Amino acid sequence: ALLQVTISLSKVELSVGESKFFTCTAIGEPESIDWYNPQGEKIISTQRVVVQKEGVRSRLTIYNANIEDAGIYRCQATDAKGQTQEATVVLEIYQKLTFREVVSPQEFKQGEDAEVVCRVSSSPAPAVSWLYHNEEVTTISDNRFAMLANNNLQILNINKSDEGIYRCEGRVEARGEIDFRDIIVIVNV
Ligand SMILES: *[C@@H]1O[C@H](CO)[C@@H](O)[C@H](O)[C@H]1NC(C)=O
Repeated sequence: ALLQVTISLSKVELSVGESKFFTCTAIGEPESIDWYNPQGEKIISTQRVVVQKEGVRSRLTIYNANIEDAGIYRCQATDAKGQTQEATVVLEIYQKLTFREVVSPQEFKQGEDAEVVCRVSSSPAPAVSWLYHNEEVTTISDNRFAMLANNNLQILNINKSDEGIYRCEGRVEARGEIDFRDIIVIVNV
């Protein structure tokens, strides 16, 4: 009685917090259509993770996704005799760029070794760059300046000429994702 079970998408990527749906189509005469999550459990509809069968189709909607929603889902149709067919879909879930507690301005006294703080996160880990504003926002090349392993900007023996606007830029190259925060750096003489 079951000709074919398929899901509209085979693979989908989404960020934590994003919502997505999938449609299972069971051509023929299914008696039941159920979904199983990556933990292997039969999905019982809730407010956040919803299943609805309508004719020979079943829709799974995942609202406000979290990392534990990631993995392979199965749609299993069953006919009246108890024979089953199934299809699968893969959900890949990542974390988009997120800046935390941005502080601006940040003040330093001339001569001290400054650390300009920037806190950005993502999965995979973000690639961070610091840039300096003039007419064009440009990448910094100066021997007193270095990005630290915690993504902050070290400025050795900070001078009044170092005062200005600094851009903390976060990138995830594999997605082409980019975001930034401009930080006013003040040097008290
Ligand atoms: C720091 O400020 C001084 C004072 O004007 C100036 O000579 C210069 O722009 C800065 N020194 C450098 C370039 O490191």
